[PDB]
Amino acid sequence: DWGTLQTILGGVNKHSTSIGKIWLTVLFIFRIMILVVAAKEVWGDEQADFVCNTLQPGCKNVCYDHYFPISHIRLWALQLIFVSTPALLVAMHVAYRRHEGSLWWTYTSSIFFRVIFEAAFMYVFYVMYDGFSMQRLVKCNAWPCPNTVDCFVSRPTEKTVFTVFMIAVSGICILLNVTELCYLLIRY
Amino acid sequence: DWGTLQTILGGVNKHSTSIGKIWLTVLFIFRIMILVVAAKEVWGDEQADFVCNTLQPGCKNVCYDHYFPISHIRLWALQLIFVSTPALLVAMHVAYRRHEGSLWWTYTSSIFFRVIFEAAFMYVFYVMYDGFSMQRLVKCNAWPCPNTVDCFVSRPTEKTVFTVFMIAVSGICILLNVTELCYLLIRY
Amino acid sequence: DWGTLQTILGGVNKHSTSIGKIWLTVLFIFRIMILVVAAKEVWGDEQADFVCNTLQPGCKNVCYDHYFPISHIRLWALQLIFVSTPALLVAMHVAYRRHEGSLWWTYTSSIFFRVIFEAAFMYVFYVMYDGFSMQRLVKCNAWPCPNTVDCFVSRPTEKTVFTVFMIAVSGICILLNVTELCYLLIRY
Amino acid sequence: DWGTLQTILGGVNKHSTSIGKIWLTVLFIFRIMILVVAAKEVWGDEQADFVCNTLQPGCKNVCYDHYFPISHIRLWALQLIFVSTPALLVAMHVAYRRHEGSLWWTYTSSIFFRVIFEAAFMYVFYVMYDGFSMQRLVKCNAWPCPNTVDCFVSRPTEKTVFTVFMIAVSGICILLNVTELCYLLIRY
Amino acid sequence: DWGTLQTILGGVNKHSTSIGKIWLTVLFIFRIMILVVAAKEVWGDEQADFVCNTLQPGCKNVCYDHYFPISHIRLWALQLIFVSTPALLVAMHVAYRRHEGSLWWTYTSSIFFRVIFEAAFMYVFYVMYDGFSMQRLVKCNAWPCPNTVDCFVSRPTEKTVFTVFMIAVSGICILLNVTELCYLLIRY
Amino acid sequence: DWGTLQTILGGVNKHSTSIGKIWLTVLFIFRIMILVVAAKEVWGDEQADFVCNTLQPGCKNVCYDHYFPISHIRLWALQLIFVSTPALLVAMHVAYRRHEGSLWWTYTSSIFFRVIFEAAFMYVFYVMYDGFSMQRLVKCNAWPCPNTVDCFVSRPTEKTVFTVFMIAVSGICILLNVTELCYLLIRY
Repeated sequence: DWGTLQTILGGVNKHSTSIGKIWLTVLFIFRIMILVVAAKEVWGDEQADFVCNTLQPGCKNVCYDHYFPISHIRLWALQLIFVSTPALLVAMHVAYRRHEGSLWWTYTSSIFFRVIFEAAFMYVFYVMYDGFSMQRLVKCNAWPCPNTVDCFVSRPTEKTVFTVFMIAVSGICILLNVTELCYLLIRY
Repeated sequence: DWGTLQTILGGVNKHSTSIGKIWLTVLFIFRIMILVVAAKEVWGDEQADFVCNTLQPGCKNVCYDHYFPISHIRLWALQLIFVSTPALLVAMHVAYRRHEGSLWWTYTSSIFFRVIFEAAFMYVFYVMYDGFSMQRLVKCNAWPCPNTVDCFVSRPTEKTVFTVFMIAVSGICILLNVTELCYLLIRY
Repeated sequence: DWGTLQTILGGVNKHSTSIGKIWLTVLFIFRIMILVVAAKEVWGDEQADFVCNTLQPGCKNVCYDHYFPISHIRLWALQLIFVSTPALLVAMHVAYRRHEGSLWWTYTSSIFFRVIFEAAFMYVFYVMYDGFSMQRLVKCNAWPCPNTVDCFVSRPTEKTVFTVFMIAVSGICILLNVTELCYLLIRY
Repeated sequence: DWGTLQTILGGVNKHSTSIGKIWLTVLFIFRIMILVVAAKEVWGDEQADFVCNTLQPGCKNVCYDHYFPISHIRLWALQLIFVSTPALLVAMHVAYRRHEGSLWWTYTSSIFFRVIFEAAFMYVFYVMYDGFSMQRLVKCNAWPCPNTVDCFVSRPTEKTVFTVFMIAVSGICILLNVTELCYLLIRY
Repeated sequence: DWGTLQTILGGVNKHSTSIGKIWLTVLFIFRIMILVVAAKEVWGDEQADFVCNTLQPGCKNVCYDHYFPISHIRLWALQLIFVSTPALLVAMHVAYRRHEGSLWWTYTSSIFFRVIFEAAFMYVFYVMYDGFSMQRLVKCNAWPCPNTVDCFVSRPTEKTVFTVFMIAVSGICILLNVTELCYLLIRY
Repeated sequence: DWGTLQTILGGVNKHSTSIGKIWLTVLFIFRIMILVVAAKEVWGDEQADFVCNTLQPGCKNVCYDHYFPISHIRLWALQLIFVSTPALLVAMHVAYRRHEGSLWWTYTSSIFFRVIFEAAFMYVFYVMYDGFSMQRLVKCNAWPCPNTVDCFVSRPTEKTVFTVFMIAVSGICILLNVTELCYLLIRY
């Protein structure tokens, strides 16, 4: 929903650098549009259409929870909020400044927190789901499922396409932030 | 939804102290974003996907009600409203003041109510759910369920992750308020 | 939804008295937040999860209608609209005045209608549901149910918590209005 | 949704008469609030929870259509739009006037169309549903239902309460318009 | 949703003629209100409640598709967008003009496209659905349905009422545009 | 939702050329209206109403995923975002310019990226779905479906109508951009 975000993005459109003015902000808007407009309804029936070949009551609940401890959309929602906080803090700091070394140290710290935040979430996506490709079939042997029970995921291919798309864009944002640090580092 | 909250948070952005200007407000916004964007849809199917291994009609309703007297999202919604009231009252009080001891006593009372409100809700979350970890299996023996009936919870792991996240952030907000009282106390 | 309610509450924030400026308005906002944010989704599955132990077609419809002639959320929605009308009328009356006895009589009449409106709805909640506690089991013998049929309510405990919360806040608003009348009565 | 209706109602708040300024506008807002906030979700499951005691395929569709040619909420939605048109036309006519007999004839014609529009819809509600009370049981013998089939309505009591409430308020609006005509008629 | 449409309709409220200022714009708003507020939820369960008397898998999908190649609400949505384009183009053309023969030719062409657009869609509604009345029973013999299968439509009467209402209003808009051409033609 | 898009489209309404001012912007708005108002609810039950003639658990999930790797609405959502980025970048570039060769090279590059972006997505729609016509019947032999299983698509005809409509409009936008390049090329 639009609401009044134009004031926020327009307000933070200033107080930036050569690449922070445009390139780092359009990509952040780019990820929000993908998550809200298209990606949010792909995971709508993640559990409703999760089908297991068994008659054991409660086996469906435990198997979905075992292989999906947290949904992909929830992780992406958390990642965007975390990376948007250092930018927000420095955005209102220059307003107080207009109301240099400490400001320079404040700015160079925000770009350092964004790199590790994106790297951490990108690392979580790999260890938790053993890769960026979602499989059609998952084998589940958790209690109370008898022996091993075959379960099938809903829309595995479409979720894979968005998973690769989100990771690739986040990797690009890391490169821009790294070049931003190098740009300021040489200037001293 | 954005609507016009920017005027509220922007309006209450002033009339604050060294840490109340930024740190105590971003965390309050942080909890709202988590509850609305991500956490609210995790508890969407709390009762729909609640499965019990029985054929007794009405046993599902009583067991879910017994182990979930009030949903976690409802408690968090109540907590945010209560803690936001003392800040709102003092926010409009300084507007009347611009329209010192009594103002100082008014301000130091708001930070005292927020500490006990957050402590009370944090205490309720512990006694009601015997900890911050949600179990996959719950054993239910309430009428009319015959003997003991096994029931299974929906998304126990994902709800645990958000439960720990909300508690940890609320604990941080307590520390900031405590330091705020100590900051004013030494000044006298 | 925010929309433009800030203009309404901000507009009616003026034209008030010592307690009408803040205390009587925050509680009115307090009840709206509880009803919309949390309480509205508790009654979402009031009839969907209503379970009766019978095979008679149509017995479920008649029993739910017999014990729930009108939902609690609908009654609270009606109550808020009725109590907000006398305040709205006097809010736009002073605008015409700025555009004393008659104004004083107009103001003292609004606080009189709000007391009886809240008392009436509070009385309806008692006679209709024989108390503020909702039971897990209801015994139904209306046609076409054969003999007496046991039916089970959805989320009886959680609805009880909000029922007590709404009644208690409404009782507090009665006391404030009563003191408002006494405050003006002594002044003459 | 609020959106920008405050400009519309605030704009049409002027250009009125002694009772058109307040009394005739608050009641019109009153009906909108009832229809949107509370009444619209009562008829949500009108057909989903419509249950017939038969095994004949397609008998449910024909019986619901026979006894409910048009839903109550749809009729109320049509009625509000029709009655709001004469007021809207004269609202923008005085703006052209500021940009007397013809204006007086224009104004007195709007109150004449509103009386017959409300009377017509009130008459339709009576002949179509043979009264303002909804029954729990309806007997249906339309093809392809064999012989007579018993069907049960969803929430008959709650729909009756709102049906009486809407009719009573509409009857009050007729009286105000009638007095408005008499008020101008004596003045000549 | 309101949003900012008041600026659009208010902006295009000017730059019109004797009947284009009011009559042709209120009817266009009239159709939008009917389609959004009331008519859009009537077709909500068009396929969910479509019932066929057969046990053949996939027969329900083919029969609904055969008799409903495109929903009525989708056709009305397309019609409103098409007819609103010539008005929009001339609305921004006069803004460039303020920034006569060509303008006169531009204006008289917009009213010519609106007549044929409404006539075309009105013709499509007739040939596709063989009239403006929807039947309760449809006989389907498409593959893989064996022989002829009886299927039943959801809410046939209510959809008929709105179908006649939309056609009648669109016919009125044709007459206004025709008189607009005749009004300018005699003037030369 | 309107929100504040009028400022965006109104803001980018300037800074354009003879055809970029109106023709290229109304078509872009045209596609958004079709996708949001009408086309988005056609694909609502794409998987819910997907029916296969088999008793093998999990065969429905794999067959829908095999023939629909990504939904048509998701592809259109991606296409609109990509084509809207070059226009957005040059829209804010002229604001910096007002705050010629490089500007001319910047403008002529945006129209070059839009041609290849639309051509690429149009090519994807052809190879992935072997044409712009959707079939009622799909034959599926992927594991674990035994032998070949017949499955039926929901609303194949209505989706075909919108598929042709979206492709045709996108083809028109390519022609306008091509003429835009030729218009500037001759001028040099």
